Amino acid sequence: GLNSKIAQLVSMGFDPLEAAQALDAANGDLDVAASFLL
Repeated sequence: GLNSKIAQLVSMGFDPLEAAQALDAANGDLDVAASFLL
């Protein structure tokens, strides 16, 4: 599940590590992690 979410964030133009770190903080909640990165 997590890798697919990282990939979603990378598809938005974010970098893999910043994406992973946002998802970690967000406990896997992609919508929250995206909001962080915007």
